Amino acid sequence: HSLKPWNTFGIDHNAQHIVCAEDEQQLLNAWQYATAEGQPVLILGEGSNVLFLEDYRGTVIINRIKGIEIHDEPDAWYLHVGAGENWHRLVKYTLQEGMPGLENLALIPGCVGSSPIQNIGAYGVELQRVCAYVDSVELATGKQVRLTAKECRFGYRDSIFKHEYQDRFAIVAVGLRLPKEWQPVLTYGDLTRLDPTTVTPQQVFNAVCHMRTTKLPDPKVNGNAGAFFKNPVVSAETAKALLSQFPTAPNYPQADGSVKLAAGWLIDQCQLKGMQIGGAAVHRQQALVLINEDNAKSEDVVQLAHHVRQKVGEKFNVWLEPEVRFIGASGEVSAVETIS
Ligand SMILES: Cc1cc2nc3c(=O)[nH]c(=O)nc-3n(C[C@H](O)[C@H](O)[C@H](O)COP(=O)(O)OP(=O)(O)OC[C@H]3O[C@@H](n4cnc5c(N)ncnc54)[C@H](O)[C@@H]3O)c2cc1C
Ligand SMILES: C=C(O[C@H]1[C@H](O)[C@@H](CO)O[C@H](OP(=O)(O)OP(=O)(O)OC[C@H]2O[C@@H](n3ccc(=O)[nH]c3=O)[C@H](O)[C@@H]2O)[C@@H]1NC(C)=O)C(=O)O
Repeated sequence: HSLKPWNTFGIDHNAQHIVCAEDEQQLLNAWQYATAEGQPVLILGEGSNVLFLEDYRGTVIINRIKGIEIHDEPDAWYLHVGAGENWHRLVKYTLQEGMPGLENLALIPGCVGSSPIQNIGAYGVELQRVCAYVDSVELATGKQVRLTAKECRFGYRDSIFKHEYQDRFAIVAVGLRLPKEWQPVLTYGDLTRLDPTTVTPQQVFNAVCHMRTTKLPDPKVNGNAGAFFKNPVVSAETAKALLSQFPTAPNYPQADGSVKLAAGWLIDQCQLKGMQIGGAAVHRQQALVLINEDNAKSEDVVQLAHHVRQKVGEKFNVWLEPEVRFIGASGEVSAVETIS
């Protein structure tokens, strides 16, 4: 009954049934069975990006469809990875096997199947860079479907799976394309200290993990769902006004003039690091992460997020949007709405 083991935040709520699908038929069957009994279905990888708000009235299917195949192309390696594959383990594997290209995405929690959903990205790379396609099963018809990376409509923490294809499809495999001619991505932060000519894939991996281990909490210590909020993109005008009043604010100008701000900085500037509500707190090494400090209840997390958002809104007139998927009793609910 308990969802606690299934979400990295460690939120304790119940689901009517929790089922581990080792293969597609199992997943599809679990889905058919649950929906036939009129209940909603939720597919999870490692539950590292979800916040259960209350007991879930349906079935939660843990996607454990594993296996990896490697197709050889002159120019690149094509990986067809089961949705249930652990992402970080895949990264180490590819590096181990001499197929670099995933190093900047090292240590990001979750299953490979969930990687396209919010276009996992860090240290200058997003999954859209290496994603060839995504294969899913249309739950209603058992119709397997493939979407090219372009058809996935990848965006900043966004993809078609958060829209048109949410619920209708269960991702069962992800196709990655890793160029045989490796080109390191050293544009982000401390990676700029590395030399393109000398650096090896493992060296990037270590640099990336070093920054990650110093800033981000390990869920096995304190449950968390990573960055709780998306870095907001504001109008050039809002960005101008804000930077004039807060010059040192980290910002990332978009091609169209809008500017992305670092939500973590904004939260931090509100002296929020360490703030806690109930068993939940703002992580002190990366203010963007809300953690399960001491048997946090979901309401503690919701209230804390509300507080953080309000404070940042009142100081900078920038309104943060959660990056974590809020799961209500019958399915996903609006996160912003929940924390408003
Ligand atoms: C410590 C920590 C650090 C993080 N760092 C980063 C980072 O640097 N960059 C980044 O981009 N993200 C980061 N995240 C977020 C997280 O790693 C991603 O959102 C990841 O893709 C979630 O994988 P998951 O398998 O745990 O998905 P889950 O949390 O299990 O599910 C996420 C959502 O996708 C759905 N879904 C999950 N699997 C499937 C499937 N097979 N078919 C259909 N829907 C599915 C779920 O129903 C839900 O809506 C971090 C999280 C944590 C805890
Ligand atoms: C952890 C996640 O993703 C992470 C990802 O690992 C890192 C690195 O690429 O970039 C995002 O954080 P981020 O924008 O805060 O990256 P950071 O480099 O840590 O910091 C950006 C700026 O904010 C500042 N910053 C950040 C947090 C803080 O508490 N204080 C602060 O001042 C930094 O010093 C920096 O100058 C992700 N988030 C989003 C929401 O886009 C996640 O999605 O769960």
